[PDB]
Amino acid sequence: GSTKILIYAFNYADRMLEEVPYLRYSAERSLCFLGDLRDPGTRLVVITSEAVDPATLDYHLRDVFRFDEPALADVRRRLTLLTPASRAARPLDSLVLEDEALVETLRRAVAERPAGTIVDFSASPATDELGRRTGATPEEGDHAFVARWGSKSGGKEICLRAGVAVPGGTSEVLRSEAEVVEAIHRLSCGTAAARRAMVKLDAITWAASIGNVLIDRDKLRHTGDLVGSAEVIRLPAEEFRRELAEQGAIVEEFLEEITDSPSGLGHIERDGTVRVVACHDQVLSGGQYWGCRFPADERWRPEITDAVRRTGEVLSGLGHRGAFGVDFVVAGERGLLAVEINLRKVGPSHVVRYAEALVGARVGADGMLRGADGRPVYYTHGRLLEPETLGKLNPRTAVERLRAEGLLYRHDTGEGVALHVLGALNACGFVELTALARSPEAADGYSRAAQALLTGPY
Ligand SMILES: Nc1ncnc2[nH]cnc12
Repeated sequence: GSTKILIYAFNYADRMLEEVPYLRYSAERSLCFLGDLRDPGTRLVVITSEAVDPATLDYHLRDVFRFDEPALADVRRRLTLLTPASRAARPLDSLVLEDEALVETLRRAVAERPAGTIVDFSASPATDELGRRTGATPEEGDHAFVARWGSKSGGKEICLRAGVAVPGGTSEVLRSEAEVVEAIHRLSCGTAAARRAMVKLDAITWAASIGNVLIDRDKLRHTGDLVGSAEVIRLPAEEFRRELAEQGAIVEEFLEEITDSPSGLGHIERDGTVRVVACHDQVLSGGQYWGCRFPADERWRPEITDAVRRTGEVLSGLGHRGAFGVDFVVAGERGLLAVEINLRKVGPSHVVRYAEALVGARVGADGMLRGADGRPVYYTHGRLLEPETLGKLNPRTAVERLRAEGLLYRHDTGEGVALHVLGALNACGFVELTALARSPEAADGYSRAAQALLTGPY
């Protein structure tokens, strides 16, 4: 007997939730986990800031996970969908916590079963609290540890230990502007049209590209002040300063010529067993990761895998259980350098789950997914937001459109298109789409077709 409780709240996004609006519908991502209901024992609870739409659920059941009609009723019986009483735009976990009754219910559910697991994006105070107060152990909670080691500096240190190539820099916090300046002027330079330095605020709260601040050294050498020579600062200066004071930053060289930005995804079992889950080729694309592709490029896939494994081992030693992410850059002829470490699930993870479900099989060998017949599988995954055109659709409508023009993934052919986060369609005009084909080009084409279908009238 298992009980699993799904709260895929984006907690590390304190600002973005109040900006990018389709975020409230983020939790829907968790619907990739329904595969678990294949075990007669597993019981799932889904929590979203906004109610999952019956249509979406139906799609997932039939056209995604391909449940046989006999068992389907049973599967449905072992699934519950719940919404916090708060409809304020805040991290989902927090909202859940605030609803005492909901928490109580969750606890009761957990008790009812042998085993409790909480399924989350990043480990957070709120998630930890929930775990404590419900008797479910977060699958990816461990807040203090995360704080310690998912930080920029910590990540860098881990990378170094692993023997994974990092960009030239220290792994040392810089609690003052002077320190930062010193760090900047003590670097690797290297021939660069516009030689640059980058200061990355150490906290994990600042994940991705809000913390990272970039200064061209020329400007500095003339004017002593950090925020006088900032070529890219996305923080209110004052706030940045405060962060520096209180949490600080770490100093890394800005690699100029970037061709690809691959990603590596790792899982530690509780017995330390590290698994290379997958490798993709993310495309920062303004950092909003408007998507990604699988598998990674043939050249650096194998290389990446080994690196990931090493990192995983290191993390296990350190004592991290759950899931880790390594973000990379490819720097002209200089090669491949690990830039980020993430102590949390990452975008690709959820996509990968869905992909696996579609295929019917797990990632495969040590790398590269393959269908029943053994033939390789390639997917393209994109976030698309078009208030204008998509805001006209509802989940059901979209699904039927996909079915009509034979765009929807069919299991008999082994190629097509599956959507995610369908609830955002009507409300924010947002959707994820993933496209699977026999060749990557084919997959891309399919994706394009889908886009065309959905972002036009009819
Ligand atoms: N050193 C670096 N140069 C350029 N972009 C980066 N993103 C993260 N680290 C970077």
